[PDB]
Amino acid sequence: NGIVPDAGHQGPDVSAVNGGTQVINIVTPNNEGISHNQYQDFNVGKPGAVFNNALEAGQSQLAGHLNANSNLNGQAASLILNEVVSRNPSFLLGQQEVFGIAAEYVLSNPNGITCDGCGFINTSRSSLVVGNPLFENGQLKGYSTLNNTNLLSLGKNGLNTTGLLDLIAPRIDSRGKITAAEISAFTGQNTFSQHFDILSSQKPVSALDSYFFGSMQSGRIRIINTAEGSGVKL
Amino acid sequence: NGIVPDAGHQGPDVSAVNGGTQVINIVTPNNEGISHNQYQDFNVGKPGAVFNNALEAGQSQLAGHLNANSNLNGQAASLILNEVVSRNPSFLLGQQEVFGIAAEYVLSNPNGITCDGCGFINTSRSSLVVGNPLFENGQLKGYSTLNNTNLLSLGKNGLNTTGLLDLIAPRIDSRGKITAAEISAFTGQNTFSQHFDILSSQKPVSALDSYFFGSMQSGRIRIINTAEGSGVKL
Repeated sequence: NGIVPDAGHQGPDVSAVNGGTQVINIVTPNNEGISHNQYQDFNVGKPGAVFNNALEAGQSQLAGHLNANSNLNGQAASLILNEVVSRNPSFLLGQQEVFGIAAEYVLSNPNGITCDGCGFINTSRSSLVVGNPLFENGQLKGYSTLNNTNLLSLGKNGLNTTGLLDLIAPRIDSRGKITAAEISAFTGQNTFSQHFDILSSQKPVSALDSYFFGSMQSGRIRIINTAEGSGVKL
Repeated sequence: NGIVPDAGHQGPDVSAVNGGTQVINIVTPNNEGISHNQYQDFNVGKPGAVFNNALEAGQSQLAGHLNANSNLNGQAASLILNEVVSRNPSFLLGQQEVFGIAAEYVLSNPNGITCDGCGFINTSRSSLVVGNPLFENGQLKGYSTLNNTNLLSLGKNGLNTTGLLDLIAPRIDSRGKITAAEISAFTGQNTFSQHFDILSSQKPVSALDSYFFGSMQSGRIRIINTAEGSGVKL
């Protein structure tokens, strides 16, 4: 029970198959294609987790055979946005798979996110955001790390994906191998568009220092730090 | 005598002022604005070096009062390209200043470049290239690190500039603080345009691994590695 959905309209259906792998029947996407899922707790263990973004039955890598997700009503998500709405931080200790149609993935948790041996399957882009999504008039407008000093931590067992990776947080502390098609890390207290264009920045009350130990196995790495003064240590 | 010009038409006039600071009266720019300077040896010590890109007399930061560079014939360089044509590697242990009109700066040395406490004054962009410039029909076409396995080393005393910085080499080993408006590092065996667009890449015969210790004090960092397999260690 690492993943606990919110009790309201944006809480997805969450269950487990034998062996403990979590299966999330994501909520119906809006007209922009965004499935906005809210959680009281979001954690993934070694058994992993599967997001059902399928319009037809078939074979998932981590959870066996699954039906189509009835919640989709015939249109798959373009973006699976997972938002933790409580004060609980997230720990990602295994693989997350999008079953069915490949999608963009976001986990937002302003309380902190820790990856250690996590990874992403069948995602075009995966973004970890220690911050909150911003909505206006029911549409996703972007994200915010303003007034937040919490950490995106990546542990010794690293993070792997064949897709694009975004790491968005007030500060990042990475100690393992990050493997991705491209890595984009954006640190500081910022607001962002839906596509992680930086729209504004503010100077933190005290330093927000980020640390990258370990390695990065990617053909394209970008690190953008807006906290004037604060550093990027390697 | 850290800097020794080539004896031919692209060798600039090199001298020293009291205290040992080197002064380079760069060669006449071509119609594109490129002053292409060739050297048998190019090294900078603690006293530093000043490139005279001035159309009028005035005060340099490192070498006192200087006349205009008569070699310019009334048009300053847009790019000061310094090319080592021998087998000697380069050591940069102090500041390099463009006196007069701010310009882009390039040092190319396919034998290796080591920075340790080096820096750049009055440059819009400074690029260190462990590789060769490419010319066709007398015009600069870009740069090459093909078939080269040599190192761009940055030592414990680091590198500072208020301008843009490019680090171009088969491999980079950095152990100090790099301070720049933006840092772009491109590793592997590549060809480049004049503006460091990657045009081609080849897989090295054996691994070309790069290492970034220390820190990077810059709002925008990009690291592009084309050596398929080889890593970026932090």
